[PDB]
Amino acid sequence: GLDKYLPGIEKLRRGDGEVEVKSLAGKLVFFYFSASWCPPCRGFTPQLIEFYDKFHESKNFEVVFCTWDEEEDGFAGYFAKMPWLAVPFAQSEAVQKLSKHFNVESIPTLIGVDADSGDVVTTRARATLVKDPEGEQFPWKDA
Repeated sequence: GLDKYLPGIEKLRRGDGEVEVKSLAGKLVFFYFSASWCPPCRGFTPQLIEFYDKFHESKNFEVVFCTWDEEEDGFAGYFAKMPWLAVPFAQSEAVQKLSKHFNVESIPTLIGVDADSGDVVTTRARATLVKDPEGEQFPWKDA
């Protein structure tokens, strides 16, 4: 399932270390495309952090930060402010290929996929989360 979006990446960053991609078995995985240079990312990121802290365990999901920053030296500080996972800066080419696959043209963007099947669940979670902070309509499935 995730093999198609993150081919050959067995580990993702978490805090100061790494977690195995296999540890996402069974979860809904959101790819969060954002960057330190993105103005609207400033006000959206804290709304996603509040939703994640409330529901990542009870609604069984994970968030994987996919950076659009191009300065390697700002990655650590920007990701350190997030509580979830990240594709490492060195694997930025995988992030750019994923951005094209999902037709991401602006950021912030939040795409949810089922880890086991790889099926796309929602492509509009940035828009739907701000109108549903309590996740009453989660996982905001695409038609």
